[PDB]
Amino acid sequence: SHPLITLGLAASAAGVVLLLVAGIVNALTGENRVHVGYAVLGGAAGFAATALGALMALGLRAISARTQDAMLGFAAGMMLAASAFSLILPGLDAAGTIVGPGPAAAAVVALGLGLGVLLMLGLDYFTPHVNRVWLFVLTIILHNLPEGMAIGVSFATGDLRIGLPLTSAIAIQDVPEGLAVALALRAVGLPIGRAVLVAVASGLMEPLGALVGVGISSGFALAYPISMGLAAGAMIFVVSHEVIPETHRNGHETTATVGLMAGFALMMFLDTALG
Amino acid sequence: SHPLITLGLAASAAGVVLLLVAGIVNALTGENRVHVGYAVLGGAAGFAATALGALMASARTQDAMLGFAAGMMLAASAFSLILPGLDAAGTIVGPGPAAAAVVALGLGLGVLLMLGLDYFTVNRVWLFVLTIILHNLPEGMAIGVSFATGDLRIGLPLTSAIAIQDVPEGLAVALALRPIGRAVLVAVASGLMEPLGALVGVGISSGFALAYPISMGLAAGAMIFVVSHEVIPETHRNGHETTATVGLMAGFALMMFLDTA
Repeated sequence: SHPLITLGLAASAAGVVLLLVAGIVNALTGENRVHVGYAVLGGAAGFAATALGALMALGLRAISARTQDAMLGFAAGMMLAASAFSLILPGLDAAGTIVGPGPAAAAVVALGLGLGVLLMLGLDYFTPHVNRVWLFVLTIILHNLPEGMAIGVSFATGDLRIGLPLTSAIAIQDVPEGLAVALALRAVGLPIGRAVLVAVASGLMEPLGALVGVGISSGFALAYPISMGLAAGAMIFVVSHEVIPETHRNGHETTATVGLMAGFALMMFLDTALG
Repeated sequence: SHPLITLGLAASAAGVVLLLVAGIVNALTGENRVHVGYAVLGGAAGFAATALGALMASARTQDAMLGFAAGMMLAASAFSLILPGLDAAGTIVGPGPAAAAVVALGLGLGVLLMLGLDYFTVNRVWLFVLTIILHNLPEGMAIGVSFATGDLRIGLPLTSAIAIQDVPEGLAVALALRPIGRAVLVAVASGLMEPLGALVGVGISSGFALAYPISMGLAAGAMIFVVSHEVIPETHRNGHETTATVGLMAGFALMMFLDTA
């Protein structure tokens, strides 16, 4: 019948629901702590940067494949580095305060990572790939939800040192993403204003994702490092499965790799400068 | 030709933009002490109510719920938004006609925003879908404004009224979007403008001391317009108003009873 991916999806969605309900219940039993505010601001920055990129498509009505390969390589490189330096490693530091240090902390983050990958892997396998247009639009609007989620997760401590570099890196990555989303939507056949409209709307999952992110991470002390892994795993999958294969659209692999390494090193700079 | 509605809409949208930017700037640069946790809890509740409605996919039982919500919404507009807005403005400029002016500005802007948003609701489906989803934005904003101070005594009554409103609206939005699958999906997505709107509602109400009573009037004026121009007259499309008339009476009376606990 079905692969174990279906069981992974079910257990990951159940885990997300359990984490999110634990968040709500705790938020219904605790008071006077800011940590929603920066997650909201960071998600709003994500929306605004995604809109800025999309609006550039109105004039730059198409770009060379070399530019696409460069742009999405840069986007991929930023988000792989951000998953490592701003999610996984601070998750291991956080889980090191509770059950670790040492591999007890790694088990908590690996539980996160597996849930994040199995969620996104399951969601992809339940796309059939009644039109490409509607399936692709649905895919696009949801695409930024793990980016919001990473924002809200990283800010769930209120810590500028963790959330600001990731949010800056996502915000910077959102401009290529929103532009490339808008131009892809045009190429599918939507009028450019309708394509740019949907691309702007895709940024609304970045605030909404940041609400989900601050939720799932708040219910209990280990829900934070679990959610750090979950956001990292969801991002890592989405980068490896959505973004990176679109960086080879006409074989400009050198251009794509220069973008990747530039984005990776830029994210390392952002964390070194803002952390 | 284009009446003063065009001016009033544009000036009120500029007011929303101004208020929101002031709230952002205060958040980024002030010792901001605004409450937003309850607002996103209330906005998520509004989404969930709108989703449940869409998953419900004669009209007289819906007219009963629409009348009941409308009653709850009018009472919450008066007792939860306008009067604590007047008390808030009475902490700064008033009491008396000075405090009344600050809330009346809010009420005007709120009314004018909705009066303009209604203006445009062939493939005109795109404009219908746009207006459909955005209709939940002011509902979100009112929730956010009601929770901006963290008073459960204010945020719970209004958010309940809007959540009860959201159940018939979810069904109505799905049904008015007409298989049902992508229509109910878009109805579920429409509910997501209430969490988003609740962030906007907290934002506009936060830049400066008077931004709270202005936004309380703005929330109240928008929701009163929604009731007076949409939710109530939607009944007379079906049968007669009577069942919603009893809904209006009962919902209004219940709300002020719960306020008198």
